[PDB]
Formats: sequence, C-alpha cells, structure tokens
Amino acid sequence: GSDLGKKLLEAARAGQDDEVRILMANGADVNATDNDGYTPLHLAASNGHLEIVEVLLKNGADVNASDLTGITPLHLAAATGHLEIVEVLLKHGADVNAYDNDGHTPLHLAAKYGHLEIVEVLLKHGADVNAQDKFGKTAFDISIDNGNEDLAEILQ
Repeated sequence: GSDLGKKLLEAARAGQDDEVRILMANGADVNATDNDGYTPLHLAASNGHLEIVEVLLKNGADVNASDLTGITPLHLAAATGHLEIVEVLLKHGADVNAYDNDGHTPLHLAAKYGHLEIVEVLLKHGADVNAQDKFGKTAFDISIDNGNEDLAEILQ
C-alpha cells in the first residue's frame, strides 16, 4: 500500500469503525486497492458498513472507482441489497449508469437479485431503464428471467 493501505481495506471490509478512523488519522490511503481492484469503499459498501462508507466519502474516497471487472461501489451495494448505502453513494456523485465488463449497470444487478426499493431509488436518480447488457437484456428482461415480477412491474 500503504501497509496502512492494506490495513484500511481490511478494516473497511470487516466493518471496524474505530479502526478505520484510527488508520485514516494516521495517513492510510483512502483509495488503496487490492488484487481484485477493490477499494475500502467497495468492500464497505458490499458488506453493508454504512458509517464506514460515509467517513470514506467524506475523506476523499473515489465514489466511482472501478474494480478489475468494471464494478463500482454502487454496483456492489445495488447487487447486495444495501439500500441506504445505495442512497449515500448516489448522494455523493455515484454514476447511476456505470457499465461493468459484462455491460451490467447497477439497475441490472438490483433487478437480478430482486431488490425492489433499490430499483426504485436508482430510477428516481436517473437510471437508464432501457440500458442493455452484453446479452441484449434490459433490467426488465432480467427481472422476469429471475422471477422478480414485482420488480418487472415498476420497470415496465
């Protein structure tokens, strides 16, 4: 890293709020990246650690960092169903229409895992309802293909 870089990735992933605060105060690189291209923000967002996601943003974390597969923190929070985190990312500049390597946007991932509120929030924040992935699928297609018809109804 960082030495501290690496430690901050681990703390953010683990959700150790005090550890994250102490590591940052001692100079830890808020945008440290591991071998998957994850940043502390990716890990904290994926694992549902809200307070960490917040303090990382307030201290310079790149809200749109892309990992090796083209996935951003917003993609992870939408896929894993962390609604409040999705809202915080969006409030801090997250690109609502980020495209990963497979051409999946946050809307596509939320649709795939049946996270209805997230889909609504993303659409309220400018998600392209007609976006298609590398398979020609829209969020709507994905919602019915995965048995999520209640989501299909709002994408429709």
